[PDB]
Amino acid sequence: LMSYINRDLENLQERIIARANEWLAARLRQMVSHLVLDAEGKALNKLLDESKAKGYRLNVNLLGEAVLGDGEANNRLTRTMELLKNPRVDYVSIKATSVVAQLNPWDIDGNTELLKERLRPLYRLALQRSPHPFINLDMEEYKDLHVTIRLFEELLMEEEFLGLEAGIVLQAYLPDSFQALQQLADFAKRRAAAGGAKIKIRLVKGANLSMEKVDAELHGWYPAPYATKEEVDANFLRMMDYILRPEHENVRVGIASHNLFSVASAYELSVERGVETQLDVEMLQGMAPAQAEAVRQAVGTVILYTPVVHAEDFDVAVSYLVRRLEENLTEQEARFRESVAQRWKVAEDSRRLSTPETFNASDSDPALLSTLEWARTLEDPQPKWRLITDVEEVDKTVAGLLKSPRLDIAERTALLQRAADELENIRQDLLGVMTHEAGKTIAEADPEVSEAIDFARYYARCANALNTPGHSKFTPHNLVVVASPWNFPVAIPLGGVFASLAAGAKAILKPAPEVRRCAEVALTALRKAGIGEDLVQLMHTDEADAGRRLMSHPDVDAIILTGASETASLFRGWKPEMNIHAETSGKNAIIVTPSADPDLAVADVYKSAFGHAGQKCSAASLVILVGDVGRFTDQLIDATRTLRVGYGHELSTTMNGLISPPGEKLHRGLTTLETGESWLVKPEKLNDEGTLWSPGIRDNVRPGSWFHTHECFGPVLGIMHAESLEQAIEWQNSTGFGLTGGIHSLDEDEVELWKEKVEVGNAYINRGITGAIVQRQPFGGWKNSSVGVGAKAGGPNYVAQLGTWEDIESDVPSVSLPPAYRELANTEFLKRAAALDEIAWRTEFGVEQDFTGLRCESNVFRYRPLETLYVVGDDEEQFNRLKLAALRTGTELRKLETHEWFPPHSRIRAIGDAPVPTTIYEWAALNGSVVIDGPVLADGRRELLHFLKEQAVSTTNHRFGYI
Ligand SMILES: Cc1cc2nc3c(=O)[nH]c(=O)nc-3n(C[C@H](O)[C@H](O)[C@H](O)COP(=O)(O)OP(=O)(O)OC[C@H]3O[C@@H](n4cnc5c(N)ncnc54)[C@H](O)[C@@H]3O)c2cc1C
Repeated sequence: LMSYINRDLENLQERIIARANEWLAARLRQMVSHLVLDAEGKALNKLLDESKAKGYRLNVNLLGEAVLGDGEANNRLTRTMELLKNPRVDYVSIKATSVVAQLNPWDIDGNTELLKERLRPLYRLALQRSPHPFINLDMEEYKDLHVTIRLFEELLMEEEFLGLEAGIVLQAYLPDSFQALQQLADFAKRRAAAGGAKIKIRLVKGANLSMEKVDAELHGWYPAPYATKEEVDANFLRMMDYILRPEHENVRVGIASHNLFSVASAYELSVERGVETQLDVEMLQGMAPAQAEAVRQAVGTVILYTPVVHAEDFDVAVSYLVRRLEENLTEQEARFRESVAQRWKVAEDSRRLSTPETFNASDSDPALLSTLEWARTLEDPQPKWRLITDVEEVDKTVAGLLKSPRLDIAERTALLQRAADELENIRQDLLGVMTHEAGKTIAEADPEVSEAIDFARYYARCANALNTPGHSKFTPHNLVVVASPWNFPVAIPLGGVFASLAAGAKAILKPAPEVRRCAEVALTALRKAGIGEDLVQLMHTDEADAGRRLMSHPDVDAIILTGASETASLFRGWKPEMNIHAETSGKNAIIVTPSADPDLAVADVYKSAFGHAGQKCSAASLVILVGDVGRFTDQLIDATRTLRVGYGHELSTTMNGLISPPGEKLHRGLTTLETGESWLVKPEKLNDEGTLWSPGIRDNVRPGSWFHTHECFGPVLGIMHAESLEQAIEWQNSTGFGLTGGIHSLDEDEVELWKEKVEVGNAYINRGITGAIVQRQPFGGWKNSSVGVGAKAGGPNYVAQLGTWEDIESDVPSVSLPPAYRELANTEFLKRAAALDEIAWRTEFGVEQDFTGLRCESNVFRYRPLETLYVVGDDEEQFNRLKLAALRTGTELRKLETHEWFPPHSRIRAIGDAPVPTTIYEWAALNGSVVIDGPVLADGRRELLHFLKEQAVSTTNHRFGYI
């Protein structure tokens, strides 16, 4: 039972509506352009004099270049400090994210200390004048909420500042801002009791709804603001109601609204309750002058928002302002009546306290304080593990796994779903081991735990899709070996294990030696889930006889490998006929054309280059700029110098250390330049061991130079300067790799050309090229980035590789065929393959498929034609079956003999009854090609995969939220 509830608003309702009607009684870029003023020009001082004379005070707010680095952050602060030295200026307002760039959401304690350390000179400037001018802390995003309130309350209780009247914004569209108001109102009572001065809250409804909904939909969270504007109008009245009392004399209030009903309410409440000296009204300078003057005569104090800017930042600042001003009379009086009634009934908990039902597992939310609380208490688990060195133990363990009988699809599905539940329960144990043993930050390790959970649920669904009624039958492998790397030490090992189980096989997990405790901690979830030693076996083999015995073992049906392409050739050399599916790094670029948003491009380039210190198969190693990209390079430099280098287990780290000191390749990338190149930012070695390296940026990296064609797997980004988009696309395509790639451009024709011409498995448009989410962006590369037939992990065809398919007897439905195909189909078998190709093409291969259907991001799964297929053997009928497939995809068939050469990463189809000659297998193992040696299937749903390259195209759909 809450003593703040009352009926004053109900009683004043009609004098309020009369008041609003009374005040209302007495293209766009042109307007905002004439309202932004030079922070140093005379125009501003004239407007301060003229408005002071008319009885107004001005809220001076400094706009400018996006605050991506400490350089520009110092600019906003020092330049705001200069305005507070101007005696005509009464009121400045600034945001935490303008004072600290790249505000790390996981380090609230450190962010607070940094903000206080940086803002004290500014508040001192307000103490050196009497009367003291006013500093307001603005709020835009939900992540600003607790750090800013904490900044406000700690700073204003320091002895130095105890008597300074200062202010802070609450956004009423956040339900939990009602709780923030109550805590701030108590804080003001605690402060007054200590002899301190009042605080002031500026009440706003909220200007960031668009990006707040995007932030939610991307992560699988509820939006932080209310779902409807009625709730916002209601909470605006509730917060006003609560705070405009004599009980809270120490909290002055700025009502910031052009809604005359909202303002008339605060006016009438202040008069009825005798708290007129706590009510200022804050409005937009120049927007509604006739209204604001009516308001002034009633309320007294009216404070006009006045945007100012540094000269160069003018056109930049006008665009920021255009979005804010765009996105934000009897049916007006009725919507107000309703908000008066809902005032006390609207929610007050934070929408982020729980999560909507989504398919993808949702990440940890550092906007919740309960999240930041367990992030402080993470542990350093040290599970025991054993090294396998005896080949006879590999043999004993392998045969023991084969003896367990196959589980049926229901049992596998139940185990996988349980495995995903249990992984979630140890998310914090996984974070503990990943941030110590693997050296990852929380921001990098936490989505990886989500990926590991998603693999279990996704591949569970896929396993059911194997028995879908159709024209072929799947038979799983008995045993798959998963050889995993260290950079993603939970999701990649588990993803291969889950895929094997879903297919019907037993799995051996052999984890990379740097991250053996990661595998052990993850294994405890599988065990809790019911996945015992008869199903999955963890084998820490060496890389000598026992490891080789495991990878070459006659009873291992496939290896899933993530690592160096030299490792894939090594393994296959030991058994060239082996099934191997390998993801093997990439040399990935982001193209930035003059039509790009330079700031969004910089944020995506630097985050893609430097997450996990660049230790990603998908990392952005190259940025290729077309022509002149303006502020891009300066901002990229500022953002890169601002990354905090340190160990992953330190909350303040925003770029972690390396897994071990650089090898030859990476040390070269860090220390030495090639001809004509220069360091825009030169990497520095920051500790004796050589694991902590600051990031670097090479300029003038030329096509075919060493850094263009060698993945260093470290914190090094190279800039190439291209004369045209067409040339930049040539350069992006000639790295030897084809894993990830992105373009930044707001020009639709450039994007369409890029979507068609770029040769990468994972394409991204106007966003980062890392962070692939299961089913949203199925992950896998072309060219040297992949070994095998190559279905994408986290895509619908991956499980189906872990076995073999055969044609079955079935009745084909009636579907029409174009006559060119029927000319080729001169057999029972060939007619059956012609028809099934048509159906598969209609069902799957000819469709661009967005499985997740997000509003803010288009995520497309499509098939691209394989250009050339090599054919080994002689069999006219089967060769005609391949001509049918090639006529439909456009692929070129090339007949291939023994000892005839073929390029690296080729696909070679085996036809006929003869074995494939061994030399072809041996050569394929050296240059990473794949000999497809199963029977030729009539069912194109299976056979056509040999003629297609899977591809994910992910495109941002919104322009700062608008879609
Ligand atoms: C002087 C001044 C200072 C300001 N300072 C800030 C600041 O520091 N931080 C900040 O975030 N904004 C700030 N604002 C903007 C404020 O938050 C509003 O966006 C704006 O003033 C318009 O709202 P309203 O009360 O005029 O009119 P209205 O038409 O009454 O209110 C519009 C508001 O309703 C809300 N809304 C509309 N549709 C929906 C929906 N479908 N679901 C949920 N909510 C919805 C939005 O918050 C929207 O802004 C400031 C505004 C002024 C005038």
